[PDB]
Amino acid sequence: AKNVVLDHAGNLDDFVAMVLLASNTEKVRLIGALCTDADCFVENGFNVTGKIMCLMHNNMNLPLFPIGKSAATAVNPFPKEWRCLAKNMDDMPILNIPENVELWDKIKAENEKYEGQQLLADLVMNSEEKVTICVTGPLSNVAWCIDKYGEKFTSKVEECVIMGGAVDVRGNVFLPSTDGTAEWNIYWDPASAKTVFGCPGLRRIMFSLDSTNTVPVRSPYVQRFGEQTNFLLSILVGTMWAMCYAWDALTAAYVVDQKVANVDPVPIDVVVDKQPNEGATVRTDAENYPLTFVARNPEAEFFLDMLLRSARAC
Amino acid sequence: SAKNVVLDHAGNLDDFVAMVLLASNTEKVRLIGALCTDADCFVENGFNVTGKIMCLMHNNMNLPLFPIGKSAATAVNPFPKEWRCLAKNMDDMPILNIPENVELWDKIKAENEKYEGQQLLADLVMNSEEKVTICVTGPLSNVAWCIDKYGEKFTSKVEECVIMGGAVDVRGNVFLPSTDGTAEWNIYWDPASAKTVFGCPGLRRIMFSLDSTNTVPVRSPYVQRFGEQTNFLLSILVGTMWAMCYAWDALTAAYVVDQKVANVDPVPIDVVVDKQPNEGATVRTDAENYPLTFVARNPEAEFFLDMLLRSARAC
Ligand SMILES: Nc1nccc2c1ncn2[C@@H]1O[C@H](CO)[C@@H](O)[C@H]1O
Ligand SMILES: Nc1nccc2c1ncn2[C@@H]1O[C@H](CO)[C@@H](O)[C@H]1O
Ligand SMILES: [Ca+2]
Ligand SMILES: [Ca+2]
Ligand code: NI
Repeated sequence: AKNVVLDHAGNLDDFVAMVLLASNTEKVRLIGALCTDADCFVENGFNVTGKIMCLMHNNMNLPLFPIGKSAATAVNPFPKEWRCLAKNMDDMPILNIPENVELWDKIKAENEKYEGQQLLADLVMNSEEKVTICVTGPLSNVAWCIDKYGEKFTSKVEECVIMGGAVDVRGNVFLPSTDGTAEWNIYWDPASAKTVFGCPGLRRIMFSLDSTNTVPVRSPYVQRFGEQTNFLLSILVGTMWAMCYAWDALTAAYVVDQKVANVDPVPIDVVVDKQPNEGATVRTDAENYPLTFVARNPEAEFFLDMLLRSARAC
Repeated sequence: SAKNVVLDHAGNLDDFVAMVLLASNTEKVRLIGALCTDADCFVENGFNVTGKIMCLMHNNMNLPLFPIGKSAATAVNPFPKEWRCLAKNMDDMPILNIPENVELWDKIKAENEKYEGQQLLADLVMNSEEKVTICVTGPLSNVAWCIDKYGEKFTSKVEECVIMGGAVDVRGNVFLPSTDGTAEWNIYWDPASAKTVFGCPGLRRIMFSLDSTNTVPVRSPYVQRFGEQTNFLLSILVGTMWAMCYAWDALTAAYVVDQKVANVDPVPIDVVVDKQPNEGATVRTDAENYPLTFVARNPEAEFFLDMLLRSARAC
């Protein structure tokens, strides 16, 4: 098992990624998670992270891990539209089974004392072995760590598996002020993304929309979790995916098993200018620019099977 | 003991909570049928969710199967929506996709597919031995269609219509550039049908308008209490649906289950049908001898909340 820290934005797929990571203890040792008040009010995201962790901890061999609320603030907020859906998960019956909430309530205080970014920095730097950061939300936190600790931080990162950007496909940020070339996580904080993608000595695996677009949330598959209602994770996963792509889940799946996707190096830069394409992750020919390993043609079935099986961990 | 009920719904989250309330209370309600209207949510999804909930309950609490029909009703005022926080989603909810339940649904889906919902409402009501209570949680298009088509032959077989809709003394919830916000969505979706129903003499109507439904909001701590009943499919179902959310329709269904949910006051209700800012508003009319509608007032919130929590333990 390799150390993994989940740096997420608290949206539905962030939690599916969390489930994926957490449930695969053979491959992943989830030593921490941080939630950014991005796709949600860090509040609900933080709580759901904890409720999921506790549900898992009380039902399978998943060690408790610190959970930090990131202090990162958006450059460009996620649409209020979806965004705060963690609020809705916070209230799902599956995440409010008494023994689990009882645990969360007991360990909540210890977690409330963490500042997400510093926790990310500490978890990575103080780990004996290198840490794989699964970033399913904006890059504000990994960027903060780099800005603050440079190499002391990046050298301790096995690799940063990032869900974000759109390299050779359209983005998904369609607003009156944008040209749709940017992807949401990058668009949330382009500057931090620039820092991360341009950081040499930081191995980055990038699950841009190029790969995530090829593995959409399909009804028949989601209904298969109904075949596993005896498993809490299936009720959990099935329920989340049954709400308004497996972006983050795909990203986390890779962390569990890189067979999820081949990756090809691409020098990725980010447009941080308040321009229509703000947040666009673009190929750059600038010499010696750091390479990012963009996932390509993910193994949809492999991933879909992985998720279904992982959803049986408990 | 148990009275015949037909649920005429719109397939949103509370329509289903309403269905669970009706279906789960077999001592008081014999659910003999349901129809889904393509209002709030895509009727096919509402149809499937209704079937899946029905079969889940058939298999787990012996809920007798009943016909489910999709209404052909088309909106007068389309929900600018798409933001239907249910039906589609719900159809993929794992608790509703348990094989034995889905298998049963698949076995009876074809037959239900053949029903045109409005005609079904008419037949269920008219061919029933005892009177039928129609719990309408969606627009009134189907009750109106039956009234217009069969008149007295239909209404005389209705025990009463317990309707979720309208706003009498409070603001509505239809806030569009062209509206004044005094209309409530179920009525606004089809004002003429609503007018038809509210002005129909010899049709008893109980009306849960926003006046009463606003007093029972869906609160997180309450929704979270379903997490304490996860050994019950209905609590996973209800909790899950309310986790995505007022208890408009649930309240209305609750009243069908036990009228102590709310006292009702007779009000002559007309519906603004003209294309005015308040189109769809349910207003008191001074028309002489105009039919009375019994508007729910100050519902028993705790009674309702307890009822729903209890009902969600039916299985
Ligand atoms: N409906 C939606 N469209 C686009 C992005 C969305 C979304 N719901 C959540 N996101 C968030 O941003 C990232 C992908 O663009 C994912 O990490 C994701 O979780
Ligand atoms: N977000 C929302 N706003 C207004 C009405 C809504 C709604 N979601 C569902 N409705 C529906 O319409 C009626 C209350 O206006 C109820 O039947 C209800 O289920
Ligand atoms: Ca995310
Ligand atoms: Ca309704
Ligand atoms: Ni069909």
